[PDB]
Amino acid sequence: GIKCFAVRSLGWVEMTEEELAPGRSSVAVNNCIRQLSYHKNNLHDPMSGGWGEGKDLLLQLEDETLKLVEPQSQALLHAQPIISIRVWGVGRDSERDFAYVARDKLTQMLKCHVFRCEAPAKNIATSLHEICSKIMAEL
Ligand SMILES: [Hg+2]
Ligand SMILES: [Hg+2]
Ligand SMILES: [Hg+2]
Repeated sequence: GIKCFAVRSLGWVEMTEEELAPGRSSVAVNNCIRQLSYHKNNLHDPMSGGWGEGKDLLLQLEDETLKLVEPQSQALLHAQPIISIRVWGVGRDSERDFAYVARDKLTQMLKCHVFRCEAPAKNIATSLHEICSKIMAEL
């Protein structure tokens, strides 16, 4: 009914449409994950909705929505409809890095968000897949 994973935000990278083309998306996502894996930006971002880089978060799946939730406060920081997630993936290399791509509602920018997960990052991909499929099923 609800799926809830402890994760840390690693930030985002801006993507182009050309990068999200079939045949190109899995290289693009692996690159973003590799790029952010050992990166750090210590700048506090006033405009990051409290779910930006380096934040401990609950990544939750409920009601066809991916939710980012403040763990101490339980505040809903971010709600992403699963239906408009363009792309998602899991770190390929030497795993617990999860990524998804969606358009930012306010800026119209395509962004790849990466999270370091406490669980196998494939548990998140697999849960999202079950929900995507149920949504496709109703076609
Ligand atoms: Hg959790
Ligand atoms: Hg990417
Ligand atoms: Hg889907």
